[PDB]
Amino acid sequence: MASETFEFQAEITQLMSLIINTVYSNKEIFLRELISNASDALDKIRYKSLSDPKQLETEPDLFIRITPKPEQKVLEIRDSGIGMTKAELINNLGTIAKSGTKAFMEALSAGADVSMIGQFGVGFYSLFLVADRVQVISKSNDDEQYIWESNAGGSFTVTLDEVNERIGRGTILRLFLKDDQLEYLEEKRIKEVIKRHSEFVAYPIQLVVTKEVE
Amino acid sequence: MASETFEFQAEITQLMSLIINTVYSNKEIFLRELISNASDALDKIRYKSLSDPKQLETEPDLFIRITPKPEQKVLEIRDSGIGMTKAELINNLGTIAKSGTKAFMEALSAGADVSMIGQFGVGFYSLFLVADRVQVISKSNDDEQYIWESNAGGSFTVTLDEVNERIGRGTILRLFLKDDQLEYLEEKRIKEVIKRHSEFVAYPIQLVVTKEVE
Ligand SMILES: CN1CCC/C=C\CCCC(=O)Cc2c(Cl)c(O)cc(O)c2C1=O
Ligand SMILES: CN1CCC/C=C\CCCC(=O)Cc2c(Cl)c(O)cc(O)c2C1=O
Repeated sequence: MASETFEFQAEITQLMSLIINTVYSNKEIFLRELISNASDALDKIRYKSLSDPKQLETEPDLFIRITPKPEQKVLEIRDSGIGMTKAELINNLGTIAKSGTKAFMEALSAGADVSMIGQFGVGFYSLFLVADRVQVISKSNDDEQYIWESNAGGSFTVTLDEVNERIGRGTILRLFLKDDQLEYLEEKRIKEVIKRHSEFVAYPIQLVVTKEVE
Repeated sequence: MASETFEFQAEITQLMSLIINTVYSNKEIFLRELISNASDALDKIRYKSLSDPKQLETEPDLFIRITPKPEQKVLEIRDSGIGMTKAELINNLGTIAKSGTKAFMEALSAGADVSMIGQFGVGFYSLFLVADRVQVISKSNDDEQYIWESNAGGSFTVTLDEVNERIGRGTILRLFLKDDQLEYLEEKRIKEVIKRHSEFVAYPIQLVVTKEVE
């Protein structure tokens, strides 16, 4: 119920401000970045399960699932990967200095394509190209379900999850899309972006479509 | 977190035992019954909003939404209707003697078609034709989100909801389908049942389909 507030490491806030304000054209690369991250999480739970089979029992199916929520202007990207504990959301998503953050900003100033973000290990922050707010909902086998939330400012919140659907195991990236980026709520657009940049994915990519009967 | 246990009124337990054990053929009528109930809830919030417009602001869209969850063997029927308080789930779904329950059982003994269940005002209990367990998740503007749960036995539970997605307003009927009734997880089957028995519905009926990309 009670939210804990944490400060972002200085260089991460600069990077987030850069990306949320950019007039850069090829904004669709955010999906490639989030599918790769999702695929890495799925590799980690699969690799871990080789010597610990019981790790998969909290969520036996290994998948990536994309759910547009047009009514809320939300796009969700779920995976049944390793997930993150409260301590892993705090360290990995904001407080610890990520190797590559300042160097990616340096490559960007020199002329690099924002598309290179994933080679610097900070591809997660590409979501701010299309979203002005994000909730990272995660369930690790080692902890309770938690919500990490950011709006590209200097601080983020972490809250024990008592409001969202139960994840058996994994992470949900809940993107609150910008008014000009509502095209990523469309099935044809989503399918087009997936086929173009995520051809070699070892896990099924599912698209959740809502349709009116007759 | 803590579940409260309540006893069913004697005649409701008889009716539920009757329906969960029946070898009756036309089991698909359960959907017609749940769509009518959903449509009545939607009428009640719409009628109430005529003199109280602010009632619709917790969930402005009026819809019926069917979500098969094949992995869990679950079928969900959501509406953004009036919803029920903790006291309304306890009174309306089990403790208060429903007018028509014993008379429907009397009509059934005499030879009536189970399809008549809705004319006796107890159509909700037709869900036990296809499910051996049910969770009624409901959010009224007047109360918190609660979970009513039954497996056709003599008692039901009511629990404050800290585990499911937030309903803005309305009810979710979460059916845990029987091993022989997993056909109602299929889009073609669901669409066929809706077109045959629910032609005159004033609200959009949405079907949530999950599909693997490429
Ligand atoms: C991949 N992991 C585990 C964390 C692995 C360790 C360090 C990297 C931290 C950043 C992430 O990659 C977190 C994450 C994101 Cl952003 C995602 O979009 C989907 C996921 O499923 C995860 C995740 O739960
Ligand atoms: C219609 N109401 C309000 C309760 C109205 C008063 C008395 C009747 C009680 C039984 C119901 O009909 C409850 C209900 C069911 Cl079972 C349903 O499948 C969908 C709904 O949305 C509701 C609901 O929330």
